[PDB]
Amino acid sequence: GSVQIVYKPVDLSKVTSKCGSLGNIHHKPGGGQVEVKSEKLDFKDRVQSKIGSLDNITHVPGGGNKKIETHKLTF
Amino acid sequence: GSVQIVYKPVDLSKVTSKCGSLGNIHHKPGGGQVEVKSEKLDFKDRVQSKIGSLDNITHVPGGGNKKIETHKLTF
Amino acid sequence: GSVQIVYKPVDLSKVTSKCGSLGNIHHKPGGGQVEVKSEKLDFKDRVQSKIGSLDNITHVPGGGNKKIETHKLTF
Amino acid sequence: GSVQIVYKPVDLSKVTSKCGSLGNIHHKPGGGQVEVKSEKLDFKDRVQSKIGSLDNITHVPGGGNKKIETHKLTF
Amino acid sequence: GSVQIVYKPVDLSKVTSKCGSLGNIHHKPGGGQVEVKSEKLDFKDRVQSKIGSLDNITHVPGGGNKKIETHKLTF
Amino acid sequence: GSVQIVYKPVDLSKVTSKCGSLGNIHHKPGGGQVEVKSEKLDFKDRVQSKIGSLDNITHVPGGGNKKIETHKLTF
Repeated sequence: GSVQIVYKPVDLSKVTSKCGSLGNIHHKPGGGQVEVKSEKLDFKDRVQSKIGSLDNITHVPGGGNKKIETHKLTF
Repeated sequence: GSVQIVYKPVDLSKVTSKCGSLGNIHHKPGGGQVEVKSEKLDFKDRVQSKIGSLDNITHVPGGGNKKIETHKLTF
Repeated sequence: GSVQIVYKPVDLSKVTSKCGSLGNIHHKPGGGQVEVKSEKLDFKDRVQSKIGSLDNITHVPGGGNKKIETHKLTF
Repeated sequence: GSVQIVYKPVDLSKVTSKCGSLGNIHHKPGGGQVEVKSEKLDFKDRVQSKIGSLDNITHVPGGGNKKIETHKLTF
Repeated sequence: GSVQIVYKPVDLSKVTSKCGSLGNIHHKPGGGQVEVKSEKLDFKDRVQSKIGSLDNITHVPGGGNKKIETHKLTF
Repeated sequence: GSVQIVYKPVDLSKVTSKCGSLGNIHHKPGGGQVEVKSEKLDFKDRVQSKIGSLDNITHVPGGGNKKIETHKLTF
């Protein structure tokens, strides 16, 4: 007689990452008065300083997608 | 006789990551007054300093997706 | 006799990354008054200073997409 | 009258860390026979593998020293 | 009359770190026969492999020394 | 009257780091026979591989020294 094989796998899937700041509404963001007075100060090592900022920061080392498939037909 | 194999797996899946700040409403965010007076301070060491900031921060080392499939037909 | 093999795998899948700041609304962002007075200060190591900023920042070392497929037929 | 202050603190201290592998004797370390046969293994995930090694490993995130002194004479 | 001050503090101290592999003796380190037969194996993620090594490894993120002093005379 | 101040602080201290591989003896290090037979292997991501090594390795992100002093005489 005979052998018939019909290998028709289908992928319609979605793999999605949405990482960070998305679709947010910032409406009339204002600010208070900020005042800094400094004297005789001394520093021996690294300084980071942030004064009176209005900001939005987003950092994304992640959010990566990996997709693997194998399709083997062996007679 | 005969052999007939029909092989039709269908993938309709969604794999989704939504990581960070999504769809928030920030309405009229303001600030009260911030005042800082400093003298004779001495620092022997690292300094990070934040004064009177209004901010949003999002950090995402995660939120990754991994999808794996195998489709083996051996006769 | 006979053998008939039909091999017709279909991939219509989507692999997508959306990393950073997307589709946000910033409406009438303002600022309060910021004033900084400094004297007799001293430097022994790196200083980063940020004063009175209005900004958005996005940094994305991630968000990469990797897709692998194998399609083996062996009689 | 008169005031005489003599201020002579003497520090002879030792602060010592000895961290890891120190002063060991390894004499004629050999090995028995190691043989590994593998087939059809499949890995979906990270692999670390170690076969038939003879080794010494030392890892030291610690072993640090901190010494602080203050010598105040206020009249 | 008079005031006499003689501020003569002395530091002869030792602050020492000895981190890692120190003063060890390895005498005639040999090895056994190592044999690896691998076939049809498959890997989908990062692989680290070490076969038949004779080695000594030392890793030291630590072993640091920090020394601080202050010497204040105030009349 | 009179005031006499003598201010003669002495530091002869030692701050020392000895980090890594120091003063070890390796006498007649040899090796056994190492044999690897590999066939039909498949890898989809980064591979680090070390086979049959005789070596010594040292890595030192640490071992730093930090020394601070302050010497204040205020009348």
